[PDB]
Amino acid sequence: TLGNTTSSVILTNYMDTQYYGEIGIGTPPQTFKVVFDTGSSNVWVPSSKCSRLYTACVYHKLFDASDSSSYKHNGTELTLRYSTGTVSGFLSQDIITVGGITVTQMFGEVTEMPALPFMLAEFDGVVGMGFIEQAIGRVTPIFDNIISQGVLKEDVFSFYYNRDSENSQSLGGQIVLGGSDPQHYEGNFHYINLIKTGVWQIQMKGVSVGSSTLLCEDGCLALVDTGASYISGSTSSIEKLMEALGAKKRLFDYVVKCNEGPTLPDISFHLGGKEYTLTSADYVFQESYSSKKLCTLAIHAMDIPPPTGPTWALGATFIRKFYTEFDRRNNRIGFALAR
Ligand SMILES: CC(C)[C@]1(C)CC(=O)N(Cc2cccc(C(=O)NCc3ccccc3)c2)C(=N)N1
Ligand SMILES: *[C@@H]1O[C@H](CO)[C@@H](O)[C@H](O)[C@H]1NC(C)=O
Repeated sequence: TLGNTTSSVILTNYMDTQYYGEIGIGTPPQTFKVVFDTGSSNVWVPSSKCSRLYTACVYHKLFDASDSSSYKHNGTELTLRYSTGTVSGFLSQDIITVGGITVTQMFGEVTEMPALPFMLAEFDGVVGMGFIEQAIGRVTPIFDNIISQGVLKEDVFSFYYNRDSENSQSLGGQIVLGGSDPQHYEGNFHYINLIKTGVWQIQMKGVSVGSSTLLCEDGCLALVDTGASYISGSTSSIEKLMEALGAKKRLFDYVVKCNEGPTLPDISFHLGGKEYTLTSADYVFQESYSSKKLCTLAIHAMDIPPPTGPTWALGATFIRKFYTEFDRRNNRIGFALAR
């Protein structure tokens, strides 16, 4: 069922690596900073029942069911094993407010929150924008529940991720539920169908580094991940890519001498009928131009395990350049040049 509602949530851009917006849980609402994540399908926030020996719980907002009159107990154990770490807790139900839409939602109350990486998190929790097929504990995802209300103009949601400005007047980003915002893209959308329903993953035809270097020559996969900071490939693909850039591997990232940064070649991703090109300005964190300083790249290696992986992941690095529309009705992803 389709209505006429379009609901927009303003996002905060933290250092070009974390984009989060606000949701309200319970009666009266308890507010949380959440990542709207196409690479996961569960809603979770830290719990009041999280042992304060998990220091990430001391530094985050915690959900207290004892202060909510609309809370409905569940208690089923929940373990969410992600690429960056694991969170664990139990299932709870309450009313969630997201941009003006109110939905009764089953979510995870996290009681085990590792300091690595969650002490680096500016957000409190996660809003999974993925399909029910990838939902842990077969919990109905928030977007499915919003669709059931039949209030949205379209069975779509869109993401705009801005470049990190130090100006407060700068909008960090924006998620539109039910449509797209023409104020944040130009030209037209070019759609690529999903390999299969259940994953925000498409076929990638090839990856070009300048003129001479070529990767994904026989085709590969691309997961379009709003909850990933960087563009990611397999360890092997990233080794060849970084060799072509003249980048040096560190513990968790890849760097170049800052002065060399503006000289790096364009990287192009062949998706559907179009080539999606990122210049060095798009993937280099140009913090300086010093020959005496190292500059990080917004590209890393991430070996995603099956059935989803092996796959590339197009994270915030990609979405900043290309406004993205996630189309549930048609099982496709649309890209347009962001503005
Ligand atoms: C948000 C995140 C914790 C999680 C739930 C779990 C996870 O491993 N990924 C992939 C993944 C891979 C590599 C890095 C990161 C990262 O640094 N994300 C931070 C972030 C937060 C908000 C927006 C963009 C990026 C995430 C997700 N898609 N969702
Ligand atoms: C938790 O929710 C699921 C939803 O299908 C339900 O089947 C289960 O019985 C619930 N558990 C409890 C103890 O309420």
